[PDB]
Amino acid sequence: RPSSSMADFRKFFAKAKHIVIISGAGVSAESGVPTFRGAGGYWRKWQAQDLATPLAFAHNPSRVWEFYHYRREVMGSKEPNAGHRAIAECETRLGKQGRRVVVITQNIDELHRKAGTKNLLEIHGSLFKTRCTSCGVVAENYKSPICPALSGKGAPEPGTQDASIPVEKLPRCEEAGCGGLLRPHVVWFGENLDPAILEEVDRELAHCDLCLVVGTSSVVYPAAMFAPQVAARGVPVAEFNTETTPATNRFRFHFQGPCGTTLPEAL
Ligand SMILES: [Zn+2]
Repeated sequence: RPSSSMADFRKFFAKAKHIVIISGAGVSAESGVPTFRGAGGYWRKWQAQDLATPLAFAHNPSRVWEFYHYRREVMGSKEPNAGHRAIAECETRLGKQGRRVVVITQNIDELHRKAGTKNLLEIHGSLFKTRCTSCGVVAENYKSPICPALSGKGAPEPGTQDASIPVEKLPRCEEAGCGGLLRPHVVWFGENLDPAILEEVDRELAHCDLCLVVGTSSVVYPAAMFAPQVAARGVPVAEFNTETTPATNRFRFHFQGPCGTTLPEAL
C-alpha cells in the first residue's frame, strides 16, 4: 500500500495542522556526521554500544570522555543539511501561518538546532550538554576542548594510546562548592529516558494530525515506540528513508533516497 504520492502527500501536508517529525540517524549521516551505533566505524579499540554504557564511565571515565571529546569535536566542521533545513524552514512558515511542527530526534548532534528548528525533542540528550554526576545539574557546554587535559586527546585512529586522565583532571562541575565529576548528559545503553521529555513526546503524538519519519524508521532502533500510536488513531504516516527495500514496517506513505533530495520539495 505505502503510497509513493508526493501528490496526495502534498494534499494532507497542506491540510494537517500539527505535524510531528520523528528524525533519524540517517538525517545526521547525510551531513558529514559519524554514526557509531551503526554498522562500522568503531572508535579505536572498542565497540561503541560498549563505551556508551554507565559501567564504562565507572571503569574508565577518562576513556569515555575520550570518546565524547572527539564527538563534540568533529562537529565543528559539520553542518545542517537540506533535510535539517527543509524541516526548519517548514517550522518557521506554518509557525506564523498558524500551525505547530514538532521534531522528535534521537540524535545528539544538535544539527537541527543549528538549522533553526525551535521545536526539538532530543530523546537521548545532547553531547553539548553535561551532567554533574554529583548534584545532577545540566548545562550547555560548547567549550573546545571540554577540559585542558583533553586538548589533543581523543584520536580517532586505533592503536592510539589511552589517556588515563586522573578523574580529578576530567570535566568538573563549576557549580560553586560542588565539583562532582561531569559526564555527558546523553542517554546511555541500560539508561532510561527523561520522563518529562516522554510525556511531551506522547503528548505531541495524541495531538498530531500528521506524522513524519526520517532517517531510521519504525523497523530499526532507536525508532519504534512512536510508530504504533499513529496508525491506530487514524493518522497518516509518511516514512522518508535511505533504506531501499530491507524492512519490516509499512504505512500511508513511503519515499526513497536522501532526505536532502526529497524533503526540500515535500515541505
Ligand atoms: Zn555539580
